[PDB]
Amino acid sequence: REIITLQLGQCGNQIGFEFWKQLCAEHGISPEAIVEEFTDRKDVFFYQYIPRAVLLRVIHSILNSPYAKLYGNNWASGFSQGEKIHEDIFDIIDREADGSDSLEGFVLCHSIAGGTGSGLGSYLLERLNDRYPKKLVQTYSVFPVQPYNSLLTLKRLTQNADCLVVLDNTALNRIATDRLHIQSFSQINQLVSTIMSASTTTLRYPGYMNNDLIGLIASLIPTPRLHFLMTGYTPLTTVLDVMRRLLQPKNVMVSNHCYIAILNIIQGEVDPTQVHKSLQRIRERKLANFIPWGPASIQVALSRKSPYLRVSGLMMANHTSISSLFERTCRQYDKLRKREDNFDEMDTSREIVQQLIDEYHAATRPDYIS
Amino acid sequence: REIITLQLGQCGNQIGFEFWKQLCAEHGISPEAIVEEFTDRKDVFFYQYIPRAVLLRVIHSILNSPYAKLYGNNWASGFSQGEKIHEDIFDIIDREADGSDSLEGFVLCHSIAGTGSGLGSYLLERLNDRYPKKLVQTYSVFPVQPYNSLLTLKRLTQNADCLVVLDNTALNRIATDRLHIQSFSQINQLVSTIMSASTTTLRYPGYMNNDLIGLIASLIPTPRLHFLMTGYTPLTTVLDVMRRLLQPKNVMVSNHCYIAILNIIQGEVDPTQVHKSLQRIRERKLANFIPWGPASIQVALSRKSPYLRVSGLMMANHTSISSLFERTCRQYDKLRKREDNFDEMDTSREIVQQLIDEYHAATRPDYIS
Ligand SMILES: Nc1nc2c(ncn2[C@@H]2O[C@H](COP(=O)(O)OP(=O)(O)O)[C@@H](O)[C@H]2O)c(=O)[nH]1
Ligand SMILES: Nc1nc2c(ncn2[C@@H]2O[C@H](COP(=O)(O)OP(=O)(O)O)[C@@H](O)[C@H]2O)c(=O)[nH]1
Repeated sequence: REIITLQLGQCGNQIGFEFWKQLCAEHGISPEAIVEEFTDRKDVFFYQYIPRAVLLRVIHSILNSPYAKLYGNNWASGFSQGEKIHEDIFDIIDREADGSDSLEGFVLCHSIAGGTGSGLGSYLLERLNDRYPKKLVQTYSVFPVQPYNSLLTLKRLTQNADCLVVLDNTALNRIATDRLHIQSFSQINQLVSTIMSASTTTLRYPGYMNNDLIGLIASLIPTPRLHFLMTGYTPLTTVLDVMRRLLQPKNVMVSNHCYIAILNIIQGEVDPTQVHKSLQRIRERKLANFIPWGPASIQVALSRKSPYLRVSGLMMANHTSISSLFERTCRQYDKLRKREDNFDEMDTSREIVQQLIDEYHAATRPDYIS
Repeated sequence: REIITLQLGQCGNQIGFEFWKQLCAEHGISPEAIVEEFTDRKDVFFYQYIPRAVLLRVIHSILNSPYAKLYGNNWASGFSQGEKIHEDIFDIIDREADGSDSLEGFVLCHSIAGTGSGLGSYLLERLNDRYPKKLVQTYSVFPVQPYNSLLTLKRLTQNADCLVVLDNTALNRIATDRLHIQSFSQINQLVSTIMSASTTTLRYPGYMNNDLIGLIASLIPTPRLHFLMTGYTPLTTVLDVMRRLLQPKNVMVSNHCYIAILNIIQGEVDPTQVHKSLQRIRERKLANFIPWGPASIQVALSRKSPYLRVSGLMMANHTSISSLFERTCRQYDKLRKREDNFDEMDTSREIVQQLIDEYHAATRPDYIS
């Protein structure tokens, strides 16, 4: 099962580039797309090496980079341009689709901060559900007239994208000043590319459990509505050190409340005899709170680092606190609704997200059923 | 068994002149008709070396080309003048026939869109009179134009024992999509790639398909459904090539099902994963065939010329070729309501309707009777 990526706007093409650098570094792949001398299945992302990239100004500098051999501002205008090149761009997708053995998903790297890609992102997801109804789509959207373009794409992402990994630049810059002391764009993305790289540690390296993209998502997302995730990455030393440093709100990449499911990926060679002990100490101290209705647990799996390149770890969670972020956005909309052909699509968009904000607040009650 | 080819009209000359150039280089033959020193069977098309061609103001363009030592617009004008030189051009074909050991076919290259239309209609009629046992394959090219086009189809549906369609419209797309031309001097380069790779099994002898009648009788089941379309992917295993040939993006054509498929693999691919891919194509069901008769897919390998990497060509007998006719049939009636007997056009009109009905009847589970 092969995976293919799409990068839109200025943001998606930037972080996706460094995502291609860091991933190409994990394997023994020279910048010139040639294997050097110097186990790891490199066929899911690379096709004989050629990466399955689809890039939609900065592209000129991208080819000017040493990795050349590796291949308006409104929302409606971003949606219009996507319609003007409907068939022209789509041929690239189809020829890459069936030319591949068995497509599994569609990784989408894009921003919703008022860019032409933000609309461009809204269009592709509509058609991706039109043509291929049996193909999962994952999107690593990133959060910041900015209220407008933000709340609109949320209307499409809640019914087309079967998964989503949110990344807000606000909580990122807090990490930038504190533990890197920058006071730039190419500076914060250094850590962002790290999150995505380790996010697919269980895919590029074979393991027992979770050997496919449906193996990770099916456990966390309980319903096609509550389909929002957050990430964590602690190394910036035993197992009880990792999981305890992950649950802190100082590390989460997000600006009652409880968890639904957690996933912790350990990449080190740590002694696996103590992984159950760390699970006991986290329970007894009661450092995290779960749902009361159904039995919700925390899962951990192991894998191995790139031998070419120390204990790392990733935390993936579905927290109902993500509802607060939306409330920050939609509140700005009502304020911009009273201050400034039909303006009816903006109505149903505001309408459908307010159903989602109702769906989260209802999950925290012991009687969420019915 | 030798195959004497014919070239009519500006189209037939240009494709044939560039067909020979593709063949002369694929063998160790200098344009001076002299073998270069630098196994491949070359007697079918060449006579010990001279090509067996009978051409018919572009001729001067060939006589000035470095290959000089190798040899109106009405359909009625083509059929009329062809009758005035009945004895002239048949003197050449006859003297070229008996000089050959045992004649096998007449590969005729002409475009149905000026004089090549009316003259070719005359030849395909006259050949069946004198030569009743000679196959007549034609590499016809699809584009008053609706008139001259369909009139040739009257003859091409009862005389030509085979026909390979190559429409300029679908070619122009591939010229624009993957070549970005915007020219005749470029699209013919693709045509010459299709014509040369079509007879790769005759010039390179293998297990089977050592004669033209071996490639014909396999695909064409009945004397009427004798229209074939082509597919050429290289513009890597056998599964990579087989999957690309069945995509509608590669076919040179602008319910529906196949009748017979022949795959030509000109690579050095080991002959062990040939059955595995065919096994896989059946599983994923990338193509469907006729329900009435047993239809199977055939694959053939060959060897690339060392004097000149995996390629692939597919000979297809698809029912969707009936669509190209309807476009001609449609525009005819429009010109029939817009303006010594004018009966030949109506008689030709009837027989084309019999053909299209036969195609749409071929996709029925009761095509028999
Ligand atoms: N997280 C992150 N966001 C970025 C980066 N570069 C640009 N952005 C976001 O992209 C937005 C600008 O979009 P822009 O490039 O003008 O859209 P385009 O011109 O249509 O591609 C800003 O609001 C930024 O928040 C980056 O390196 N990291
Ligand atoms: N594919 C292809 N078709 C051609 C080329 N040259 C001419 N044709 C076709 O031939 C037709 C014109 O035929 P024409 O030369 O007038 O015939 P003539 O009256 O006997 O000279 C046009 O409709 C074209 O479609 C060529 O180089 N390639």
